[PDB]
Amino acid sequence: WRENFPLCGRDVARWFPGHMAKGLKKMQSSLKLVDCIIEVHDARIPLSGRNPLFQETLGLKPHLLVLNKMDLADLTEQQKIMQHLEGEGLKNVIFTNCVKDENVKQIIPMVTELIGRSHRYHRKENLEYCIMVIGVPNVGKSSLINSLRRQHLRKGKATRVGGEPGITRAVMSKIQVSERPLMFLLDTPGVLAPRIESVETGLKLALCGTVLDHLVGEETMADYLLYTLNKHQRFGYVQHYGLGSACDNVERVLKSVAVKLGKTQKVKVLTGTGNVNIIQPNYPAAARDFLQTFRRGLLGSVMLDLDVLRG
RNA sequence: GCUACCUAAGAACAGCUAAAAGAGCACACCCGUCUAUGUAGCAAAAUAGUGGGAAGAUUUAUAGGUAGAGGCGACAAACCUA
RNA sequence: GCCUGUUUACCAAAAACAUCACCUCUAGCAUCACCAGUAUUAGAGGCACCGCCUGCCCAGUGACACAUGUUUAACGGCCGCGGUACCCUAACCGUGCAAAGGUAGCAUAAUCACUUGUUCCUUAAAUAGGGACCUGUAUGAAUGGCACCACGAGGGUUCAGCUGUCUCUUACUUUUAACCAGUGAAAUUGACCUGCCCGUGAAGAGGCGGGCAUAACACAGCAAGACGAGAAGACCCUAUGGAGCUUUAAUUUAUUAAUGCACCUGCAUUAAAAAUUUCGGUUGGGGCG
RNA sequence: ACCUCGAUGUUGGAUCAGGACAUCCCGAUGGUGCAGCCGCUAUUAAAGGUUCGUUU
Ligand SMILES: *P(=O)(O)OC[C@H]1O[C@H](n2cnc3c(=O)[nH]c(N)nc32)[C@@H](OC)[C@@H]1OP(=O)(O)OC[C@H]1O[C@@H](n2ccc(=O)[nH]c2=O)[C@H](O)[C@@H]1O
Ligand SMILES: Nc1nc2c(ncn2[C@@H]2O[C@@H](COP(=O)(O)OP(=O)(O)CP(=O)(O)O)[C@@H](O)[C@@H]2O)c(=O)[nH]1
Ligand SMILES: Nc1nc2c(ncn2[C@@H]2O[C@H](COP(=O)(O)OP(=O)(O)CP(=O)(O)O)[C@@H](O)[C@@H]2O)c(=O)[nH]1
Ligand SMILES: [Mg+2]
Ligand SMILES: [Mg+2]
Ligand SMILES: [Mg+2]
Ligand SMILES: [Mg+2]
Ligand SMILES: [Mg+2]
Repeated sequence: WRENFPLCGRDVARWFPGHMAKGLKKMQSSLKLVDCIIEVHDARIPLSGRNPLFQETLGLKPHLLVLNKMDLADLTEQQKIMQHLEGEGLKNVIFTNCVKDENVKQIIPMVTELIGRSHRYHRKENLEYCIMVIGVPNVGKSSLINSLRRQHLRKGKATRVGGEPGITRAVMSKIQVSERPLMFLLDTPGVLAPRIESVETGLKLALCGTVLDHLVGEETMADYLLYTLNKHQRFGYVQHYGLGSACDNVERVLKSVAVKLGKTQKVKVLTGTGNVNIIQPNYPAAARDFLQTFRRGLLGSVMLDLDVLRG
């Protein structure tokens, strides 16, 4: 740990493919079949960047927030997470975990009276509550369909689940979720943003895996773990990957893990005499494997919002 | 007499790494992933390269068996003389 | 998707089918499959190796009720210190002192008498109970979901190299080519002495109208037109034209399987297997009359 | 529902582009709330030109 991040004109990365451009006009074509809107985010990013569009555009149905990924999260400061959301205007938040289905039972109260607290306009006679989940990629929207299908319908899996952003393609059909009070979920492709706030807020959202690692950079994401595992005093990468004691240079930490994993690469280096090939430790493969252990949870439960928690 | 499966009694499977592996590399063999040529063609489905398997749920010679309201089928509602 | 395998000979090799393992169903048995077998077997299937946990459709009173824990109980070694002994070897006395203790009530698995159920009489409404008696009151289950260790001519993504893929093509060689010689097809083809522009027209003209152009013929290229050639468009519709398949469509039960007034045979009932025949007209995309 | 169901093949792309001008640039002018620079608009002009990538 030396100081903060020298971004030095890093510039925001931007990924807006045909998923979110086409999805938005198929999401906005279907607000007559929606009784509630579910916001699903990472618990690593509750406050800093949620979404530019989704907050103020969608106001007709009331909001409920589902901050998923609570197993890789420390909630000693749960009291003030509510504080920044209460001051925003966001009232109810349900933190969920989706391997033991922890606190996933508790939402099934908290949707039923919420539609009852408000008006329904057209669907005054319908007993079937068709509700919609929307959000940025890779946060827990498709697993929320399958966890809620598991513990209430006791039926099974209805949506493809496996960790890489963008392998669900478009707006699919309805999915039965429960028999006790009836409720249908609509699955959406993850609309992230046309523009992503600032540069620092861009990397906080890019770190959880919601964007491909190519447009941002594997070693660019690699140094930002060293910002958040050394300045937070959460030195939790030194019992799995303990190199000598602890380091803050991205050059040194990608060195020693490549020895421990046995990584080799053959790179055309460009010296002044000509093009020669030198065998090097595989710095992208070291930047890959250092990022996967972060997402598995074998590096420590971290908050990414300590920079905005200061004050 | 093709083909699908079966019966009878037969045959084939180098070298290499490993040891009793429906193991790995790889011939002979079997199959046909991709490309190109070919499209009245060499061929009513082939050639050249690249590929999958190649001691096994393998491949194959010979003789027999099941026949159409049927046979046979590791279901492609495939195959039963184009 | 577990894997090796398997499949549409001739447009699909796959994520499909198969696969151990697991689960459900049927069968207590001989001489022609199963099988010269016998429930750890055989058949019919489902799912896909192994791995992980979710509680249960015995209705009552009251008592049985476990360590673990709680209901709650005494005394002394090494050594330290103050003294009395005294060349010394070092002693003696008076003390301080850790752990060590597990009677025994009690939420609390062990298993059962009791309006409690059967049956039968009064009302001839159930007056609302009298009885007669007693039901070893059969082990209290057993099904869904998750899950990457390898593997893959599977579907995506990526690091690095690499190379005419590309920027931007070039050179050469062979085949082809063109020409000379020999042999010699095929689709195609109303007749054509077969131009361009604008207009026209069955709505896109070589042929019609008004202009324009125009000696005649070979050879090599080109692919804009001849709605170019090949195959009575696979999409849409029609036919009281077919066929495959499925049923809770109609008509049937001869046929097999059961019983009826040992098998056979003759008439009935309930099923299984099927057989035969059709699927009006008017809006078809409807946001589902 | 007019031509074609005795076959008029389906978007973009590659290649080659022919044309219109209702002009995006270059050229020539009128007006400006046109100081200069940038512009805005109109007239005139089709000779020439109109890039390379990321994303299924
Ligand atoms: P990649 O090379 O990006 O894929 C190319 C795509 O071509 C498609 N396509 C061919 N012909 C089409 C057509 O007549 N009409 C459409 N709408 N698309 C056509 C196309 O879609 C089928 C391809 O990409 P994908 O299949 O991956 O889907 C993206 C596709 O979605 C459409 N879209 C995106 C965003 C938005 O705001 N509106 C849209 O309509 C685009 O067509 C886009 O290509
Ligand atoms: N180590 C670990 N992994 C988890 C945990 N929970 C979820 N995962 C992982 O994340 C899951 C993937 O989530 P998924 O909904 O498929 O994300 P996605 O990549 O955006 C897929 P799609 O594009 O279809 O929406 C699984 O791959 C895997 O179980 C956890 O508690 N621990
Ligand atoms: N560690 C952990 N991760 C979880 C848990 N639950 C959900 N996740 C994660 O949530 C992520 C999935 O988000 P996802 O539902 O796929 O977002 P999406 O919008 O559908 C992606 P797309 O853009 O394609 O639409 C995954 O990285 C992973 O499953 C959990 O209990 N633990
Ligand atoms: Mg099938
Ligand atoms: Mg009639
Ligand atoms: Mg009608
Ligand atoms: Mg037609
Ligand atoms: Mg014709």
